[PDB]
Amino acid sequence: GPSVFLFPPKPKDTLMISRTPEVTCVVVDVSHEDPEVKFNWYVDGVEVHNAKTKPREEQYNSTYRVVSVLTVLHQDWLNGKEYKCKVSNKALPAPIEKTISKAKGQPREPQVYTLPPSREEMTKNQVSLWCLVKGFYPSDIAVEWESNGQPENNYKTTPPVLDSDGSFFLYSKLTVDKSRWQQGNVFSCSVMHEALHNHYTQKSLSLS
Amino acid sequence: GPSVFLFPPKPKDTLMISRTPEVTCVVVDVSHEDPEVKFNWYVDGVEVHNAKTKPREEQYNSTYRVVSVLTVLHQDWLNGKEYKCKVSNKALPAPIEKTISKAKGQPREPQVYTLPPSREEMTKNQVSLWCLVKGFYPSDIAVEWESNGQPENNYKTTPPVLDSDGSFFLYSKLTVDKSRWQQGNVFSCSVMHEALHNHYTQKSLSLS
Repeated sequence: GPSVFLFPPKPKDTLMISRTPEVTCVVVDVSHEDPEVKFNWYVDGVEVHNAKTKPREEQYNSTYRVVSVLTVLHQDWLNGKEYKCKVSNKALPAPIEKTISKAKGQPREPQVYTLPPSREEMTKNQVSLWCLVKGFYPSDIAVEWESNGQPENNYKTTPPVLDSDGSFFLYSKLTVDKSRWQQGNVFSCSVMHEALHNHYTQKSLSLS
Repeated sequence: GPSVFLFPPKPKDTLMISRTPEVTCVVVDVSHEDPEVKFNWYVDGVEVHNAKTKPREEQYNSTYRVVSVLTVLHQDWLNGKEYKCKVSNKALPAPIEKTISKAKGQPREPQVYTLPPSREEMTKNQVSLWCLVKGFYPSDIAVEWESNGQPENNYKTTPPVLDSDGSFFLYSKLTVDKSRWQQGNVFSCSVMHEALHNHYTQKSLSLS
């Protein structure tokens, strides 16, 4: 039988007024026999009617897949409002309910560190730079790499890991052609989190 | 005063016999006044002596930064052995202790779904493809995108999110030049997790 995902907003979206944060409700494995899906949205238990539902898609193997998107106001997210997606379909024993909201607790500031490539890594076509972040709460965080205003896209950031003091940590690893590192280029790790001043910080790294 | 990170092994490293999983202990903000750092490693409380410690680095602002790496045997990780990093330095009121091990519980299999680009996204220079994974436990998972045997590196995978049944979910979003999608190229989402048969699955996506 059919399956639901309910995804929280992107961290960068809630941190900037210029952006539009949203909650995304996804339904997979709806059968051809009865493709009709019904979405009911609730904010703190009160039904809202401003959600946008995309037209159903007959994706891959016989089944349909349906998306419903709900815009969240920045102030609502911060005030810890709950978003409940209810999905109903004829093949279901009961409607499926999903809920997301902002994590409760005292926000805590990330500490950011950048590490250069190792010695036993200097003799490869490619090298890596490291961005280490810790002490942060909640785990909602955006971490990006960039050089000369161009975003670098060959990086992998680990999931936030729960530390012993209740805060989180992670590393983001950037991979770049050794040539560029050697040439004296500056590379920057941008971090966005609610507990930073201006929701923004940046740490930069170059050779010497 | 000085700060410690203790990172668990990479998910892909523990899932494949051909790889070497390791635990990484990192120390930052050690002062110039007393740069000497001491690492003590323990596996289930018994001290081990096979850790490799790299030479200290005078990175950026006055302070040193030191890394110690411990290899873990695949069978040890699975049997839930605990790895404790103890760091001692003269500027410390007491040694700092960190511990990691494998999450306890019944392993559960990921379900993988791929979604094509939207209609209101067909008229851009670039498009996105989506890889959705859920029902998985533990949260240790590797998710990769690839086309024609070449790894695609312009993707972002969300942190695993805790679902209502105790399992996890996430999406991995691939961004590709529209040209390539239009041309009928096949794109594949590879997923690696202990609960999959052969620790491996793959879902592929192309236009039509």
